[PDB]
Amino acid sequence: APDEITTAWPVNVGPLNPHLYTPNQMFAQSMVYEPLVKYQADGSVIPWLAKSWTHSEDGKTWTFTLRDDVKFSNGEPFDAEAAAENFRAVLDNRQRHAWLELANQIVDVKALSKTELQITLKSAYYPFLQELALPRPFRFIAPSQFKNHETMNGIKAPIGTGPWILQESKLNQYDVFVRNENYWGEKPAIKKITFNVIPDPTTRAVAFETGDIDLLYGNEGLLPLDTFARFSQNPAYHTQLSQPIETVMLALNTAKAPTNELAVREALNYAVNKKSLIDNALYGTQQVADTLFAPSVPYANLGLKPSQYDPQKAKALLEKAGWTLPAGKDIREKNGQPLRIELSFIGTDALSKSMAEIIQADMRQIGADVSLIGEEESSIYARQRDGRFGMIFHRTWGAPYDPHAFLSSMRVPSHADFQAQQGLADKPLIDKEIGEVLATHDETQRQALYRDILTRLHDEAVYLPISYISMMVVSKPELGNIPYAPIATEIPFEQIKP
Ligand SMILES: O=C(O)CN(CCN(CC(=O)O)CC(=O)O)CC(=O)O
Ligand SMILES: [Cl-]
Ligand SMILES: [Fe+3]
Repeated sequence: APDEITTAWPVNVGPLNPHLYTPNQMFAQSMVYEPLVKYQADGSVIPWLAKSWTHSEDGKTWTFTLRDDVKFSNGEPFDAEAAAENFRAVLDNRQRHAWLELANQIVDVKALSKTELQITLKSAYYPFLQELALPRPFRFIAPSQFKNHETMNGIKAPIGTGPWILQESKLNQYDVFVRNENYWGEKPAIKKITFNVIPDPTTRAVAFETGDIDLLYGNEGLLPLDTFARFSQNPAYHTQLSQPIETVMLALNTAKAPTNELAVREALNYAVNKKSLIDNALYGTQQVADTLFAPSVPYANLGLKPSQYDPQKAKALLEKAGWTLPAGKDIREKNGQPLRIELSFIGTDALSKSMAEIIQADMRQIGADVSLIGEEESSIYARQRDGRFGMIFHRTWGAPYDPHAFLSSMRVPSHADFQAQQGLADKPLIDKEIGEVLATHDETQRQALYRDILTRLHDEAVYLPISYISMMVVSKPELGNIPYAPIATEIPFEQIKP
């Protein structure tokens, strides 16, 4: 069937509540639900469900002119009232959206007519339109499908305006989507997509090799990277590797001994041979990262000085800080306390485990004892929220989150970045500057504030950047060139054109 594809995903798409998070998969929310404005690779948005808009001089009041031709997939109209009712449902769960400053900025949303939607903002939020374009939460379900006039307590049928409709979901087996035959926009060439739930990366590779699936699309965890490299040479297969999309790093706990010491954090940043880690654990498929954000990220081309692999410098930094080797021992001590750091990761994640083992060995060569704490996902997210880690694997979010929304989230105490940064004397100033950079009209001041925030975070060695990772594709050649979406978390299935 040449206009039907089978793919895989590690989990089900979820119930496709447009306004909630796990277990909803963003790529699947973005398939069914649409924004007012669509994010583009150059960082702009274009008109989408909103054909046009205007703002007050002070930048706090916006009016969107909506399309008049859009139906939800169930036949009900998309109008300003449906849109307004969606904003109300989202903002009734305001606490859950703390990470997204647009959710704390929206003062009012009301339909002025069937086609005029007015949004009022606490201040002049410069990322306003980029945050409306995100997969969640500012997308539109048919208000008939609200439960008890809310979404925060669940939805009925996942009815969107989007080019795909969820046909059916079977927990731990599959999800099936079909083309919306009544879409306001252009119909995708593909009519049906089946997602096989395949949690294990090796099992996903095997499913592709047996012909059970047609397409794999994901980040560096999509399949074993040695297998990907082999598939890239196999003339029966098609593979792709994007330009990098986001950073994988360690977050170092500035509020916990011994990562509370700047000198320890700087040493750890000289300890890791990232090129060898990538060649060894990532089969040479990813790029070395020297900074929290790649220099290509908006506002992040700052000429920050990288900490290159330099075990001699790492040892000298630890020696100068009073961390010295006892007579014939490999682990440094200070005040009789050994230099012992815990590295927390998802213990079933083979790639995390491999990287953690390379980081443990490199750090032992400079006299740091890294204990590996491999735990189930829930325990690792628990550690992240409450700062119960020495070092923890972490990652940035890609476009269009990086850097504004990733920085924004550093102020939220239930997030890894706040907890990692909590020991910094400058943390109150950093959080103040993050607030200011998001609200400032003054473009010169916005750049200076981003420079200050990212320079402090760099100089304080809060992170150990490892890699700028890429999206990867494995496909049956008959599917053709597989496009990438501007938004890192989306998959542009409607652009696939065998
Ligand atoms: O996942 C969440 O609950 C909220 N996100 C906010 C940032 N998310 C966007 C989202 O989930 O909507 C980026 C991401 O999940 O990639 C926190 C996180 O992933 O660390
Ligand atoms: Cl992998
Ligand atoms: Fe998230």
